[PDB]
Amino acid sequence: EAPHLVHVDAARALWPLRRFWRSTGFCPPLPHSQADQYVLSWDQQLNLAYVGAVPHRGIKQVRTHWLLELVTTRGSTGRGLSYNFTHLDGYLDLLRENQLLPGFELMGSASGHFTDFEDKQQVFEWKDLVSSLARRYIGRYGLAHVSKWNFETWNEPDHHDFDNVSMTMQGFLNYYDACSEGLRAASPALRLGGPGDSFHTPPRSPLSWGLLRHCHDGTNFFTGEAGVRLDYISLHRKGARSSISILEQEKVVAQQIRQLFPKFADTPIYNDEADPLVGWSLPQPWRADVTYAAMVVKVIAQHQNLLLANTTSAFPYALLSNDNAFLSYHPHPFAQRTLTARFQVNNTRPPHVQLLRKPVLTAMGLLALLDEEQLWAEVSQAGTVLDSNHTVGVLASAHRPQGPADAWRAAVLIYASDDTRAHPNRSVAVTLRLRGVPPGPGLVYVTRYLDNGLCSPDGEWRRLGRPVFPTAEQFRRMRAAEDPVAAAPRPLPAGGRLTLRPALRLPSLLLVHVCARPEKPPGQVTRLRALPLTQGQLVLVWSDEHVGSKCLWTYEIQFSQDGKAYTPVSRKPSTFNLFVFSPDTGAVSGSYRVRALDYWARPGPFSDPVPYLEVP
Ligand SMILES: *[C@@H]1O[C@H](CO)[C@@H](O[C@@H]2O[C@H](CO)[C@@H](O[C@@H]3O[C@H](CO[C@H]4O[C@H](CO[C@H]5O[C@H](CO)[C@@H](O)[C@H](O)[C@@H]5O[C@H]5O[C@H](CO)[C@@H](O)[C@H](O)[C@@H]5O)[C@@H](O)[C@H](O[C@H]5O[C@H](CO)[C@@H](O)[C@H](O)[C@@H]5O[C@H]5O[C@H](CO)[C@@H](O)[C@H](O)[C@@H]5O)[C@@H]4O)[C@@H](O)[C@H](O[C@H]4O[C@H](CO)[C@@H](O)[C@H](O)[C@@H]4O[C@H]4O[C@H](CO)[C@@H](O)[C@H](O)[C@@H]4O)[C@@H]3O)[C@H](O)[C@H]2NC(C)=O)[C@H](O)[C@H]1NC(C)=O
Ligand SMILES: *[C@@H]1O[C@H](CO)[C@@H](O[C@@H]2O[C@H](CO)[C@@H](O)[C@H](O)[C@H]2NC(C)=O)[C@H](O)[C@H]1NC(C)=O
Ligand SMILES: *[C@@H]1O[C@H](CO)[C@@H](O)[C@H](O)[C@H]1NC(C)=O
Ligand SMILES: [Cl-]
Repeated sequence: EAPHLVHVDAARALWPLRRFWRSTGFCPPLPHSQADQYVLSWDQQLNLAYVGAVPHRGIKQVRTHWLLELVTTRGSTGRGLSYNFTHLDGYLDLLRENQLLPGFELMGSASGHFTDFEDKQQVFEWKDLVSSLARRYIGRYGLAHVSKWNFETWNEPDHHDFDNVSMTMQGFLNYYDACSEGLRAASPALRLGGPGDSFHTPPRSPLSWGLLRHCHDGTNFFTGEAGVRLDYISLHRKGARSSISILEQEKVVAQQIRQLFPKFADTPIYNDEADPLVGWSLPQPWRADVTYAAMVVKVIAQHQNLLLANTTSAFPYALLSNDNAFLSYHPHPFAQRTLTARFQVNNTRPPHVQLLRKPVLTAMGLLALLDEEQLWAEVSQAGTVLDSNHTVGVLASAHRPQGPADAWRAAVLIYASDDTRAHPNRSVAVTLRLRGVPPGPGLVYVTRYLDNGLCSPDGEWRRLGRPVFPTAEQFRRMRAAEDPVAAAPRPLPAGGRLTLRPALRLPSLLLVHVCARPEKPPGQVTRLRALPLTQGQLVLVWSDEHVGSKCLWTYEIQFSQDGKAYTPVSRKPSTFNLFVFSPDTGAVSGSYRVRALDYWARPGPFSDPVPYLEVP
């Protein structure tokens, strides 16, 4: 078989490249009124630390169901009604602590107070609850912050998961007007969209189409004004194992909306559950490893190249979210649709929890390296040009430099993916010809590579015999496979051109990073935290907000016990903003500090030191 040729032209920055995929989401389990226990548990604290640690704000939003089950009430409609926001504060603070935003679905019953969206008193109360919420979080976080949040309707109104709430077609419309007026009363600057459903062919999905008809033509329950604002339209379409099918289904719904509701011609569209396959909890081997990670990249490449890049349609697609922040269950720690693999290690005194970063999470780190301009690229095989609707594709970006702490970069991400199918004995020959690299000081390139043989913690877990309660040693062995294989910085050839011939597996991901040397070294690591795991172990997590350049080789972690000299912690190169520290001696009490190391072996300054004393 002829090699796949991938040509990238760094002299042709074509149009902006938006990072429209920086979202995840989850649903707490039953009973929903106990969402607080799932959402504020140590598991979730760890889980969100991992979501937030993807570098360069690679994941921004966490679309969370049943947020309003986190609010309780005192009194009643008649004698005076009060809200207790404590558990909601807890969860929202937890997101903020990890630099994440909620996908704020206005979903739940405030501990069973709201039962009927056609009851006029209830609709008026809802409006005030929504204003109270917004005003509260505007005061707690600032208007600039909260006005970044995608407030959204109840999830999947056409799927009837309303617990004991009666939400008719009319009810849903009243509920919507209360949301819209509730938020508007707090501030006209806040964003609301919906309905978050399939938009199946009419007469199906009637609440969804209903909502659009209501906002476009109906009358506001409170003001009586014609038309109600709708800032974005969110749909769900999953691929039933096909990547390109997600896009095909989207184009069909977008077309129907464009024709039926002209006022909505420019209204941004979200697919905020854009998963390969419906049913997060169904174990699938491909969800465990690079198969799913490469498919996630493939789906994003298809959106960028076949939808956003230009088109006849040029339809206003703004967000894609893989709904994958759920926590996994025994006996399927790795094979559920989750960013992390959860191990409830019950045999320690006391029981504890460990998470492993799955390849899909790691791949979000690769997408995070993409910069703000798209470069011209073209994939071909035997002289035939292949668009991203094929097993091999590419996404290539460039960065226009600003300060002395910055310089030109190109990021080239290549995927080899047959959707949900792995091909363990296939090898795909690729010839990458990058040309038109502008001249610049100290031009180097670094490669990062993911496949199932080298970077699958699931694979390592199976090689160890799938231990249900892995040992500390066995966890170390599993984690050694979390990061891509990194190759040390190499100078670019003379002349402006780079050509590589990597052999890709199916699936695999390859990121080729080309950087010119910024004048100044990296910035400081901030917000370092040390969180207990169990006797002998902790997780370090930090922020890269002030680090500056994306041309990072690793973070150097240093440890000092007894005021004694700081000593580097030996480990794989990694740009992930979190590390599980589990030394063989078990010695973890002391101080820690972390700094960025760039592609030219320059350090940024150390974080403030962080004391840690193990409670015995
Ligand atoms: C170390 O210690 C750990 C504790 O610290 C131990 O941890 C425990 O491990 C167990 C695994 O061994 C876990 O048990 C398993 O739990 C899961 C999840 O349970 C929860 O979620 C369920 C699903 O909720 C979704 O769906 C509903 C709608 O149906 C929604 O309302 C939810 O919002 C949610 O929706 C999202 O997700 C779905 C996908 O599921 C999406 O489709 C949606 O769109 C959303 O995104 C939920 O149903 C469960 O609710 C039950 O339990 C509640 C109390 O916890 C209770 O209040 C509820 O009424 C309900 O109770 C009934 O059922 C349970 C049994 O589940 C009974 O005990 C109880 O008496 C009631 O009858 C819950 O909220 C769960 O799915 C698993 O169940 C499957 O497998 C077992 C067999 O193992 C069967 O019992 C089940 O019927 C079910 O069947 C599977 O297989 C069937 C055929 O085989 C087939 O029908 C399916 O294929 C199906 O998969 C397990 O029960 C336990 O959760 C976990 N504990 C904790 C705290 O984490 C750990 O085990 C230990 N380690 C070791 C090694 O010992
Ligand atoms: C992506 O490629 C697939 C695979 O070739 C295309 O699927 C075919 O589309 C044609 C219409 O031009 C149908 O006649 C075939 O039935 C489809 N494939 C089957 C059955 O495997 C698909 O059209 C392409 N999609 C996009 C958006 O380019
Ligand atoms: C709000 O609820 C929490 C959690 O149950 C509780 O600890 C707190 O005291 C409550 N506040 C009031 C005023 O009741
Ligand atoms: Cl999936």
